[PDB]
Amino acid sequence: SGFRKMAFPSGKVEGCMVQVTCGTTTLNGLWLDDVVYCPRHVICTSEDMLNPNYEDLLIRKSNHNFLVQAGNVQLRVIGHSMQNCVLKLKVDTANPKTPKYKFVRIQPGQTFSVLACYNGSPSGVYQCAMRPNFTIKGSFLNGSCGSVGFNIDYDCVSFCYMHHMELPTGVHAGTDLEGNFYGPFVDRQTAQAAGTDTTITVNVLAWLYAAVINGDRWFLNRFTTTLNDFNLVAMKYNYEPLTQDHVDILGPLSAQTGIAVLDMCASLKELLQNGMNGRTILGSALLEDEFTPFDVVRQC
Amino acid sequence: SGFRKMAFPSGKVEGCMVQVTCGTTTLNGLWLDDVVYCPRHVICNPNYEDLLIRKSNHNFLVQAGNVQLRVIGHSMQNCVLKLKVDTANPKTPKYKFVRIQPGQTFSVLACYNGSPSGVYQCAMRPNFTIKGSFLNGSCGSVGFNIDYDCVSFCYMHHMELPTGVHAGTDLEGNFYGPFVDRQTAQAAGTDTTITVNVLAWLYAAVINGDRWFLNRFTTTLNDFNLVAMKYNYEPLTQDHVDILGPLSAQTGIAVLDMCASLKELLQNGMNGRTILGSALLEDEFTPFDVVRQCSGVTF
Ligand SMILES: CO[C@@]1(C(=O)Nc2cncc3ccc(NS(C)(=O)=O)cc23)CCOc2ccc(Cl)cc21
Ligand SMILES: CO[C@@]1(C(=O)Nc2cncc3ccc(NS(C)(=O)=O)cc23)CCOc2ccc(Cl)cc21
Ligand SMILES: [Cl-]
Ligand SMILES: [Cl-]
Repeated sequence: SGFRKMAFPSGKVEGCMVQVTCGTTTLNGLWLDDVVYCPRHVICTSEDMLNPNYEDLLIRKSNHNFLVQAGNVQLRVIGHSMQNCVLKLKVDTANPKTPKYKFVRIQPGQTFSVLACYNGSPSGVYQCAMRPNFTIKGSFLNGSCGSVGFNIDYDCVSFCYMHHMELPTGVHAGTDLEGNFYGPFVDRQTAQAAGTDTTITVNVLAWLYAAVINGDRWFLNRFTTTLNDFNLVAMKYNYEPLTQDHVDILGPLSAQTGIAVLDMCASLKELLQNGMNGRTILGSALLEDEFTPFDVVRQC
Repeated sequence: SGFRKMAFPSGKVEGCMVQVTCGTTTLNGLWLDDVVYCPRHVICNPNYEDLLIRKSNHNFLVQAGNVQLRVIGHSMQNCVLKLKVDTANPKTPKYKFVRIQPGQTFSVLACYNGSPSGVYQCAMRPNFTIKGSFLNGSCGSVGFNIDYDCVSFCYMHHMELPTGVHAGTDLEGNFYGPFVDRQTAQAAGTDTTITVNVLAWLYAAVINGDRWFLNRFTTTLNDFNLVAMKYNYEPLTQDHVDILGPLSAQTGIAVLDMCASLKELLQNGMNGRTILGSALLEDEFTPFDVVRQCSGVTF
C-alpha cells in the first residue's frame, strides 16, 4: 500500500556523469562508450547567447580546448561533432560503467527521472513529466545544464532528456539525446516563453484508478459520459483533450477496478465542478497529473 | 528555480542490495563488507532464539545479482539478522549506521527480490511511522542519507500497518516506534505535522518567488505553540528557531514573522491559492533539505 512519486534507481546514470569545460563555461556531460554528450552552448560566452552561430564558434575550436573530467581523471578528447543542439566529444577511453542503453524521444504526458548534477557530480534524483507545453517543472540551478532524464526498463536505460535552459517562468527546456529540442525552443537567449500549460487528463484518470486500487472510492458517482461531452467540460478547466488512444491505454486499469473509462471520466467531471470538500485523494488536495497509466501499473 | 521532493542518488546503495531466502520467505538484504543485514522475520508469537537455533548456515540462500553467496555464520542483533558471508562486497561504500529522530528525512531504495525498483524521499513521522510505497516482498529495503562520500543507513523496512503506513528499524535492529515484529494488533498512533519542516518549506517558497502568505505581523514562541497545539502541529522549540536562522537571514523574514504567516494559513486556509504547487502545507523537507536543494550540494 501507499503511492509515492517514485524515481528510478539512479546508479546506472551516475556512472556516466562527467564535467565538461570549454573556456570559462563548465557544465555536465553524459559519457557512454567513447562519446561524451553535452549541450552545444558549452562553446558560448554570455554575449554569444543572443545570436550565436554555433558552426562558426565550433570551427574555431580544437580537441584540446575541451576539458572532460570523470571523477578525478581527465579524459582526452580525440574528436568533436555537432548533432542538432548537442555536442558529441569523442574521447580516448570507453566508459567501463556504460550500462545497456537506448536514446528515446518521448511525447508530452510521459514521465521520467532526472539526475540533477553540478560539475559532473550528481546531487539528487526526482521524478517529473514532459508537460503538454513541452517544458518540465524541474529543480535546476545554474550549472545543472547537461543533467539528464531517463527511464529504466529491465536492465536498459532509456535516455530521453538533456537539460539546456530555464525559461522566465521558472520552468525548464531541453532536448532529446539526438539534440532536438522538445517544444518551440531554441538555445538562444531570445524572448522565449512557455505556452499556456494544461493538465494531462489521461494521467489524472490513471491516478484516480490508483486511488481506487488503494481503497479510496469517495469521488465516484452513478453517472457516465460520452467522450465528446467529457472533452467539452474538461477543456473549460484547461485539461488536455482525452483521445480514443487514451481510453484504450486505460483499458487494463478499467478491467482491474471494474470501473469503465467513461465512468471514471464522469467522476473527474464532478471533481472539477465540486473540488475535494476538505478531503484528499492519495494524500493530495490537488488532482495529480505526473503519473502515467504505465507508472500506476508498475507501482500499484 | 524549481522545488521538487528530491532523493539522494541511490547508486552507492544499489551495489549493496541482495536477495535473502529462508524456506518459503524471500526478502531483501544489505551486503556491507562480509555481512548481509536483513529483518529477522525471514526465519518465520515467534520465539526468534528458538527459531534461529534450528537453522544452519546453508538454510539461508543469499543471491547477489546472478551470484550465490555462501553463508558461513549467523547472529541476531535486536530485530536484525546478520549473515556472515565468505565474500566481502567489493562495492561497499564508506558508511555509518545512524538512528534518526522524527521529523528527519531520508531516501528509500524500494527493492523486490534483491533488485532495486525505485527511489523516493520520505520523513520519519512524529508517530514513528513512514508514509512509504511498499508492496509484499519489499521487506529489508533501506533508508539512507548521503553526506560527502559517506552513506548513513538509518532505516530497514519490516512491516505495513492497517492504515497503509510503514514501520521498521534502524540498522542495529531497534524499531522506530512502539512496534514489534509479530502478527499482532498494532496500529499507528495519532500523527502530527512537523512544524519546523513546514516553516522550512515556506522559506523555500519565498526563495522561489512566492510571497502572497507573508504579512507585517510577528508573534512570540508561546503564542505560536498555543496555536500549533490546536491544529495538531508539533511544538516549535528554540532549537528549531536556531536551526531556521540561516533561512531567516537569507530572506529577511524572522522565524516568528514566518510563524505569524503560518498561524494565518492555519486559521484561514489558502483561499484557492497554492504554495510551490501544493494546496496543503508540506512537512517532509527539513531546513537542511531546503538549503541543500537551493544550493546544489553534490555527492
Ligand atoms: C547558458 O544557460 C542559460 C540557462 O538558461 N541556464 C540555466 C539552466 N537551468 C537552470 C538555471 C537557473 C538559473 C539560471 N540563472 S542565469 C542568471 O540565467 O544564469 C540559469 C539556469 C543561461 C541563460 O540564457 C540561456 C539561454 C538559452 C539557453 Cl539554451 C541556456 C541559457
Ligand atoms: C511478513 O510481513 C508482514 C508485513 O507487514 N509485510 C509487508 C511489508 N511491507 C509492505 C506490505 C504490503 C502488503 C502486505 N500484504 S500481506 C502479505 O497480505 O500482509 C504486506 C507488507 C505481513 C504479516 O504480518 C507481519 C507481522 C510483522 C511484521 Cl514485522 C511483518 C509482517
Ligand atoms: Cl512517450
Ligand atoms: Cl491549509
